[PDB]
Amino acid sequence: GGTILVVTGTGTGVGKTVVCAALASAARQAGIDVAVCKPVQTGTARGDDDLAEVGRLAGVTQLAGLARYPQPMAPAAAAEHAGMALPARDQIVRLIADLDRPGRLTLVEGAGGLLVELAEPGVTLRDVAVDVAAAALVVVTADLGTLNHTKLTLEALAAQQVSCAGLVIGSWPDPPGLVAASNRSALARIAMVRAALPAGAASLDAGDFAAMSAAAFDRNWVAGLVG
Amino acid sequence: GGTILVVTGTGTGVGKTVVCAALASAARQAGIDVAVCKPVQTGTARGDDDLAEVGRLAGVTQLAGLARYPQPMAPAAAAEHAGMALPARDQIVRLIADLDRPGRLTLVEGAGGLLVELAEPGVTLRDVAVDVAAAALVVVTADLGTLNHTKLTLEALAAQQVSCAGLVIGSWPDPPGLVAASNRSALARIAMVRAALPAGAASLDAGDFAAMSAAAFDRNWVAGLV
Ligand SMILES: O=C(O)C[C@@H]1CCC[C@H]1C(=O)c1ccccc1O
Ligand SMILES: O=C(O)C[C@@H]1CCC[C@H]1C(=O)c1ccccc1O
Repeated sequence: GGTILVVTGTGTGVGKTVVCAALASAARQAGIDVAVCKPVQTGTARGDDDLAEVGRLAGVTQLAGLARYPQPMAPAAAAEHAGMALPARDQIVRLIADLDRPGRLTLVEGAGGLLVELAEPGVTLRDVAVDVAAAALVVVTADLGTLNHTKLTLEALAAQQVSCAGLVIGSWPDPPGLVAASNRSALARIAMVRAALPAGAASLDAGDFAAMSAAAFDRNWVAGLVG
Repeated sequence: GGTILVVTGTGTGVGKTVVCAALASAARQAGIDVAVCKPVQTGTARGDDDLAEVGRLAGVTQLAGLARYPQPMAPAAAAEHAGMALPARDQIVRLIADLDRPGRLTLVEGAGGLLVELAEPGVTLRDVAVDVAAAALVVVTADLGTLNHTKLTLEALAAQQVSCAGLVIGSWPDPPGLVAASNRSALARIAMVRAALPAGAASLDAGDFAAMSAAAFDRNWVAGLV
């Protein structure tokens, strides 16, 4: 096996996709073999495709999906409104395990927040993390209410003994304000902040995105993610 | 003693205050004596005053708070930026306990979400709720994301044997919408949905507001609170 990180977030819209693509780029630039995995993908009828956005921004070719649903809602809802069923737990776990390899960083991108149902019955990304023995990267906002939403998320990880790989601020303004700058300070007292991605990172072209991604993370923390 | 409810939320700006006023008004129209405690208030510099809005909208007169901060931040940030510690855990717990009396419904309003810091050292609404043996009422949006934020809040409540008295949707859009409708159906599967307040209800004058509030709740449940 290798290193499996689930990428979840304090919510929806926090920047899960751009953070996967950013970690994946910085990891590749570390010479790490990177796979990215999106077990459950909704909103396809709106053009939502996180794996394609990660392939686009980060040049990851090793991409692996499973469930796709048209409506941009929670997977459970999006499935019912298409006459479709959620994946099974072991359908998700098998998909992760088949990508897992020694020396590979495999990134497992959730849908919405940590406690969203991804599989029947009530199976969360947290349960997937326990099974595949993965730690969790938590993508957060810089905005108002992020401390509560983060505290909740981290607490939920610890209740199931799922280690916290770090926090990533998935969109960071410049110049930052008084509330944002106070949040970033407090977030470092709750957990390690592995990065803060400049807003509109998803607009950068291949090179710029990589140059930013190499800049955003500590090279030592990235390099140390994989034996 | 009587009955102490903490009214919390999944986030900031989800309708905590209007749900306070709404259940106070309903319980008053049940002939219950209502007090509302808001230990810490922020955002004053721009005019925030939740106790006032509860008085305006529900006519509650027992309205109790300890500190007020200018900056519209989380309490501890406001305290650091103003240069002044939060109240102590003792003052909060004793105030709520002095407000509590038989035949009274005492609502306690947090600030932000369940786990924002309210008092020194690092004590939250959840702690306060344990110390005063209070159930918790959770105010939730109906937006994309509410189920997750709600499950997390519930799990945090159970994690400390703080009973959940139920959910209220703080703002119900018009027209509802596929996601809000979907979210309201699945909210009721994880917890009892005590009320859904129409959007815009906080601008109501006091007369309409109390009518909305009589309709918004189950009269048998409200009356059974005390
Ligand atoms: O990954 C994202 O958060 C962005 C997607 C894009 C459209 C809906 C989002 C979604 O997945 C989601 C949102 C709320 C609750 C559960 C969910 O699964
Ligand atoms: O209580 C509310 O949510 C409304 C207030 C009004 C002004 C800032 C809000 C606030 O207090 C707050 C905001 C972010 C985090 C924790 C907080 O306590």
